[PDB]
Parts: sequence; structure tokens; C-alpha cells
Amino acid sequence: MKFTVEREHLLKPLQQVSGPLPILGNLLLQVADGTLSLTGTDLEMEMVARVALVQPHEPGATTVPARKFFDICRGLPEGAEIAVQLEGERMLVRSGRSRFSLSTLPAADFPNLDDWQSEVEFTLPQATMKRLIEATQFSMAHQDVRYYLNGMLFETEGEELRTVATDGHRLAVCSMPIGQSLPSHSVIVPRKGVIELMRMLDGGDNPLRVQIGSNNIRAHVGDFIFTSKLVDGRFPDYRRVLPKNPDKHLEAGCDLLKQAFARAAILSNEKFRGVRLYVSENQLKITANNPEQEEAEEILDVTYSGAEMEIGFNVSYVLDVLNALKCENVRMMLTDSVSSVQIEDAASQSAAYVVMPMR
Amino acid sequence: MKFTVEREHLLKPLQQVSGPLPTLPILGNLLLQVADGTLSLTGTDLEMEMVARVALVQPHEPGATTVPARKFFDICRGLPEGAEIAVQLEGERMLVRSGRSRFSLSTLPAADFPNLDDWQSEVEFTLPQATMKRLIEATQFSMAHQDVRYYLNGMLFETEGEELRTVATDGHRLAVCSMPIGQSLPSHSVIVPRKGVIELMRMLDGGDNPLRVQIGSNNIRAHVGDFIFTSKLVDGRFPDYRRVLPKNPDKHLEAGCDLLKQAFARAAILSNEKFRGVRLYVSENQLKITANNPEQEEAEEILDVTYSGAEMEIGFNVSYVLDVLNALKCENVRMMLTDSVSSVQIEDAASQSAAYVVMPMR
Ligand SMILES: O=C1Nc2ccc(Cl)cc2C1=O
Ligand SMILES: [Ca+2]
Ligand SMILES: [Ca+2]
Ligand SMILES: [Ca+2]
Ligand SMILES: [Ca+2]
Ligand SMILES: [Cl-]
Repeated sequence: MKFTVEREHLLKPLQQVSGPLPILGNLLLQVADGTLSLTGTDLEMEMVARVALVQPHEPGATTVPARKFFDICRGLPEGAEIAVQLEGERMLVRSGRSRFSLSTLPAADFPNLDDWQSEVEFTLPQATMKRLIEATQFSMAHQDVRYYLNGMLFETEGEELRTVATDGHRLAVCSMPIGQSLPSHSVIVPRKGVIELMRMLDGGDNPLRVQIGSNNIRAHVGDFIFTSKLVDGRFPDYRRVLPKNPDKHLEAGCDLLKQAFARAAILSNEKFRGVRLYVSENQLKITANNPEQEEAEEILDVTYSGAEMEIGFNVSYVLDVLNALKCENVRMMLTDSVSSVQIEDAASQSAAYVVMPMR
Repeated sequence: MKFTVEREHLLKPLQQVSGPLPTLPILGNLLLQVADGTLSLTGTDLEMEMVARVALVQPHEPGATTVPARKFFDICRGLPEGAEIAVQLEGERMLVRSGRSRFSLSTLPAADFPNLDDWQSEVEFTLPQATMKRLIEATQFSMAHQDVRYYLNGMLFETEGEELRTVATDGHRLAVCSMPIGQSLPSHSVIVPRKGVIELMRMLDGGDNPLRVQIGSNNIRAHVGDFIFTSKLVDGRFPDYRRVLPKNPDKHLEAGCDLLKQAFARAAILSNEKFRGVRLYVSENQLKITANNPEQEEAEEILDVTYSGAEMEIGFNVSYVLDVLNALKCENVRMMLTDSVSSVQIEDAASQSAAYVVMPMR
């Protein structure tokens, strides 16, 4: 295996394949068909990047330490050409009068996701996928014993792709049109897979091809291909989580609401930050207190219809939703003091959030 | 005690005075004092204190109390830009009001707030903010961090004649910087605790107004604008820095700072993860840097330099070298060598104002 390539053409590939990250700490390099392919994996998912080779090259494959190789390439000057030469247990890297010998492990030892079969496929702009994940990812569970919640549901229905995330306490759901009729289908992508996928997608106008199998998902954009195993469990139905008949409706400025929550939380319990909402005619009062008997109170002029009520919320859950919305006005749909609330952008129905009350 | 102040007149002062801030509750509090048209805020960790004075243009009433620094700061920061922040002491609570935002904070008496003892200045001088910033940035990275030799966990400040000098060492590497001040000073040598050095550094906003320094036998004070920093000194005798400088480092090497920095940075990748050793081979107009690790991996960098001394091989901890090159921030570097078992002295090729001594490694 031998190739020469511009540093500039390796930089983004190396960045992408380095997260998922003993051979799991290595990158797989393969020269074939005038292409350098770089692969990183953690056994559950894999990222592949391809780079065209113009300069003379020789086919072959090896694995090298990812961080060492990345740091070498990044550390070379802008404009550097990088020559690579496999020599048994070492891979030689040369650029100008900078020379490196890295230890190798065999390509044959590198874990390979087993072959699988695609069952549903579609293309959508990477920007749409990014929107769907950003709208919902914060509501995924982290290391719950309900293993099926440590990830995100991807659902196709009609002409929409929908994402759902929940940790049992709050839920986020977002649906986007993709311009083609799809079979009805749902799979759970593991949370680390979601985060890696999210990081693969930049700001560009770029078609993203998605292929979903029984046990795997794959996304292809430009010269990158991401593949993850799926989570094999039964995900809750968001339709049954949405409040069925809220009779109380609050509307307020997103940022005013956000800043009022954030201030009141200062004097909530540091270990478990919650605030009390008192809603009445045209007014919202948010209060907090802590074991030192310190107290905060915020009064806001708001749009409100319904009976007077008091209800508590975990601050981080509400702030997470308001931060995700990034909009002018927010709507809160309430039922009673012991039932979850729905929160949406007043000007958009593409996402919705359900939050259980606290206390 | 009552005052009302515009949010942004409180914020920077609150941020500054919270610098030294845990162990007991009152040490997590700021002292607030209204007297003679001024709100004074003070934070302390018992070794040092930072004081801010904020002018009061709105009606106020005199008095003092202490309140939790983090909570009070976060409240002020979280209020909208231009918010008027009204404060009223009410015994065991201090009330804060802005618009229809209301907060009650638990207080501890001003009379219980720890007070750095009174002391007398022995030397005083004024200097540009930028000169003090230069002196500290040039040397601060060479201070020890929690070394059992307490005298190294700090920075020597030395006045003599028309010069102020800083020195820092951790026993393995040393930094010294000297700047003219245009006033003749008595000979004084003091050790400023590392936390105080960092606070002093962070109080320099890099604007026009000068810094006024006062030094006693056991204290140091710096006044800039409406901030006053005071610290106790490390009661210790700093080792004689002058005799750690190589006595005749005749082999001089010159090369581009960034050229060197990047080559060492790349070589470091394949250096021992714990010991970080690199090898320098100097020969006529050439520097070869090598690294290898226990796994038998190897890096080599060859650089064109100016060098006409004898060939020699010497090893260094690459982090110590990179620290120096990063501090220098200059076009060219001069390295002054003796032999394979003696320290190197490194300087900006353009100036002797800062010098760096790094011991070799086996
Ligand atoms: O299984 C679930 N039931 C729920 C009720 C309310 C919210 Cl916010 C989430 C969930 C679940 O995940
Ligand atoms: Ca080039
Ligand atoms: Ca290897
Ligand atoms: Ca090997
Ligand atoms: Ca594609
Ligand atoms: Cl390419």
C-alpha cells in the first residue's frame, strides 16, 4: 500500500472517521480503485470516508492509530503533501523533511459490520435530517435500563420522515416532508449513532441517501457513509403521549419565558432545579425556593385562557425545549396540575414537546 | 443599606470580585458596602481580596452585608440589558428587585466578613497595564502547581533601580522577564502566590489607565481604575535565579519560532506519553528533532537553522520547550547551549528582556 495525497483532502475525512472513536482506536486505510478509504468503528457503528488518489499509488490496506495519524496530518503545514508507504509492522508517513513511523495492526483484524439488507430507502436534503435531529435529540435518554430509550425513533409515514425522542419524563417529536410516498416504518437509532450522524451533516445543500434495514441504518452524503446497528426494542407511541384535550392555553414570548425560567431557577434547589407556575387571567407567575429559604418570583404578562391553576416543572426540561425552538412565541397547552403539558412554537407545527410536571 | 444600579455597572465588578472564590459559607459571599456615594464589593479567599468600587448615581442608603456571590451574580447577569437593579438589606435577607423580578438572598453579617489585616507599603510605583501584562504572561506558565516546595507555587516580583522583574520556576524550568519602569525603585524581592498572579493578570483590561502597585514586607496591592487587588505574600525565600542561568552558553542556535514550534509539536505526537522526551541533534546550520516511544514508533524533523557550534545531542521534555515557544510569540528564537548534561537558555532572538532555562532530560 502506497499513496501520496494533499493534507487538505485528508483533513475533513480524518475528522469524520475519528469519531466513533484495541483495534477500535485505529483507522482502517484501504487503497483500491484509485480511492483511499478511511474507516473508524466502535463495533456498533462505522464511518467511512473516501478520497480520490491522482498521484501514483499502490493498492493495499492497514490500520493505524487514529489520533496519532490525525494529529500528524493536522500538524503539518497548510499545503503539505503527505506520502504514505506501508512497510510491514510500520506505516511510514513523510511530508517535506518530516518523517513518522507508526505501528500497524492488520486490516484483516479490523471489525467489519456484517452484511445486511436495505428494506426502506429515500433521499432528503441533509439540512432536513439535521433539523429533525436537532429538534429532538436532547430528549433522548442516557443509559436508561429501558435501553430502547437511549436513542431516537426514525419513522416514515406517508410523505414525512419523523423523529421521536423520550426519556420517560419529556418527549420531543418533529416531522418533515420529503416529497415522496413512503411505507409505514419505524426503527430506533442508538444515541451515540444519532450524535455521530448529526456531526456528519454540515450546512451545505447536499442530498443525503438513507437506507434502513431490519437491524441497521445507513446514511450517505458526499463522500461519507455512516452505518449503525439499530436498537431492538419497542418504542413508545408519541400519539398516546400528546395531551388528548388540553383546556388551558398559554402563549408568551419564547425568550421572555426562557429568561424568567432561568432567573427563578437560580434560587431553586441546586440538586434538582424546579419552578412553580401559577397561571391566571393574563398573567404568569413563576416562583422558586431552596433549603436556605431564599425565594425568586417572576411575573409575566401573558396570553392565557382557562381556569386558574398551579403546576411545577423541572427547569432543564423547559429550558431545553425553549432553546430548541428558537422562535418568537411559544404556546403551552395544559390540562391540570398532574398532567403533562405540550409546548410548541406558536408559528410552526412541525415539532411538538411534551413535558411531565414536577412535584 | 439600599441602592439601585444599572445592571451593566454591576456586572464586570461582580465578575472581578468573585475571582478569588466553598470551604465555609461566608467565603462564598461578597461583602457589599454603601458609604459616601459608593458601593464597594469585596471577595476574598483569606489569602487575597479583590475590591471594586461602583459609583451610585441613584438614591441610596448606607450600610453593609454579605450575600452569596454566585447567586447574586447570576441574578444580575440573567436580567435584561439595561435593567435597573434595586437592592435593600432586610436583616437576615437581602431583597433584589428589577421590574417584576424579585429575589431574596440569605445574608451573613458584614462584621463577620474576613478582613485582610492592615499593613504598610515599603515600595510604590506606577506602570502601564501592558507592561505588567507582559511581565506576567512571559513567566506565569513556569510557576509550580501544588509543589511541596511551597515557595515555587508563585511568582517572584523583584524591583531594583529602574527595573521590575518577574521570575517563575518549578525546579525543572525557569522563566525570567525584566521591564523598565522609569522610576528608580528600592531593592525589594517578594513572592506572589500563584492564585494572586492569575487574579492580577485577569484584572488588566488592556486599556489606557495605569496600574499603581504598592509592596510591603508581607503584602502586595495593585490599583487599576476602580479595582483594588490585595494579596498576602508567600513567606519564603525564592531560590537565586541568577545562578541557574548558564554561565557561558556559547553554542548559539537561531531559527524561526513557528518553524521550531510546529516541528516540536509534531515530534511530540510520538514521544513517551508520560515523559515526553524528544532528542535534539544540532549540526552545521541544521537541527534534527527526533522522538520515539516505548512502542518503537519514531518521528523525525529536520530544520534549517543558523548554527556553527560543535555537534551535540541533548534531550528535553517537549512540553517545556513548547511552553517557551508559545510564550515567546516572536519571529525568531535563540537557543544557547553548553553540552548534553547542561540546561539550555532560550530567548527571543530580538530581545534579552525575557529568558528561559530548561533542564535537560535523560
Ligand atoms: O412511555 C412513556 N409514557 C410517557 C408519558 C409522558 C412522557 Cl413526556 C413520556 C412518556 C413515555 O416515554
Ligand atoms: Ca500542495
Ligand atoms: Ca496500530
Ligand atoms: Ca503490528
Ligand atoms: Ca448521496
Ligand atoms: Cl477527493
